Amino acid sequence: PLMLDTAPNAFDDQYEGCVNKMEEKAPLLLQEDFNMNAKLKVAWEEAKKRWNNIKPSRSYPKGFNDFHGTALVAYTGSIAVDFNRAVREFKENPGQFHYKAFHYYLTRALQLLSNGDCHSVYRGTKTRFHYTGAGSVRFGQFTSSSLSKKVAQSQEFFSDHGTLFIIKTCLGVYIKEFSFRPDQEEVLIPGYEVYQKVRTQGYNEIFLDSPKRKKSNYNCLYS
Repeated sequence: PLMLDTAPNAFDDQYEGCVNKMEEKAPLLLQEDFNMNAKLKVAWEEAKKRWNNIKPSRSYPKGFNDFHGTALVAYTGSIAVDFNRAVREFKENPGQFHYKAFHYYLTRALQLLSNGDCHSVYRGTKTRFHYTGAGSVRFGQFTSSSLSKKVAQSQEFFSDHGTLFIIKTCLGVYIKEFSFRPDQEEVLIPGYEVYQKVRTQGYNEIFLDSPKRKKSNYNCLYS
């Protein structure tokens, strides 16, 4: 069982005050990430293919480009596990974080897709998580979730020995239209959303509520 906390070791950059600086250096940084992360390079190429197939559909927020659309699609693919791990364990070994630009583009994609709506979502895990019974909770890493409780409890994500998270998110963005799998009814949640009302229910359910944006530990680190 893993303990929920405020994720002090997570890379949680919100890029406050350095967006323009990042948008100009990120292309070079992405190329570098690829040179240190072959899996990411392949993952990006696959997501670019998917993004190109779906983008003709609708229009997007001002400033939203191919790097943003591609980053979102990529997160809905297999690179998510390693990326989430890398972010979660950042402070423990920053020398091995080969997602400098990827993290920026995904964060920027979510921010550009921001309005003020909140969503009722669910996330199932195979690993059992325990809430200490008091205090706020934060994941640090981006996390996925689904509008569908059925998706969250599907064999892909959930086990009775694991945990089902019932979440009210207000910073999450609905990304069904930026995914390899629309059917997953995915809502992407930034790692800087903090849940101030947390409750253990039964033996494998945890409720995360009263979400709020909270200033991050890292800011414009690679700017």
